[PDB]
Amino acid sequence: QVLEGLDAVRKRPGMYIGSTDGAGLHHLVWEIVDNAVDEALSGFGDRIDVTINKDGSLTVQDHGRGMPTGMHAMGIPTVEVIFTILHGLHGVGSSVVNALSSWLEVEITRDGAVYKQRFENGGKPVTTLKKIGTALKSKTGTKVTFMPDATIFSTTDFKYNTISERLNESAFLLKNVTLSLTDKRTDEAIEFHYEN
Ligand SMILES: CCNC(=O)c1cc2c(-n3ccc(C(F)(F)F)n3)c(-c3cncc(C(=O)O)c3)cnc2[nH]1
Repeated sequence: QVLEGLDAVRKRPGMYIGSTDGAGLHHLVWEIVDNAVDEALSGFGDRIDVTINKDGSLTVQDHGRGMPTGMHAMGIPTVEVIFTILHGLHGVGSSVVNALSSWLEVEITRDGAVYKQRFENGGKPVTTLKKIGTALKSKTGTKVTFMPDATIFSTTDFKYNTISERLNESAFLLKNVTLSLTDKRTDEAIEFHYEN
């Protein structure tokens, strides 16, 4: 298996996300949401919150275990490896989203600590995974916020109705997990939850 850096994604986006139109833009949302959904399917976290921010960025927050906060090789955080190397690694498409974003932030909460790493300009880390604060030991989760790269996509406008429909469908497949969407541009909001 040949590993590659994020440049490879930026030079052939359609190979990873299908296109660079609205469909491809929204593929970025699906990749991050799917990470949260996979974690919930494994039994960790009962709500997944999606927010379309006023600045055009998008946030997905889960309440799962939190990504591992330890080191890979050479003092490089596991989180950094997941977000900057691909074949995406270990079952997530986070690296593809990072590659196609002008910036991305990942915040992890677990073990009484809050950690954050920031990437810019197609996934170049501008910080390490830094402890930024504390939380109760019972608090766990992962939050990812990204700004899609306007130099790549023909549209960077997230569509509320498109996201709403997909999250509704995901809530129906998952069961017993609340999927929420909030649009800070318009104040629109909706939640989905299907019991079984
Ligand atoms: C908001 C979007 N959520 C994520 O992208 C997300 C990834 C993720 C995750 N990860 C997905 C891949 C990875 C890993 F490769 F970094 F381990 N973590 C794990 C996780 C997975 N496997 C083990 C543990 C653990 O605590 O032992 C944790 C837990 N929550 C997650 N949310």
